[PDB]
Amino acid sequence: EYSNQNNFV
Repeated sequence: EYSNQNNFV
């Protein structure tokens, strides 16, 4: 299982 999230302001 592979889970990913990213934010760029």
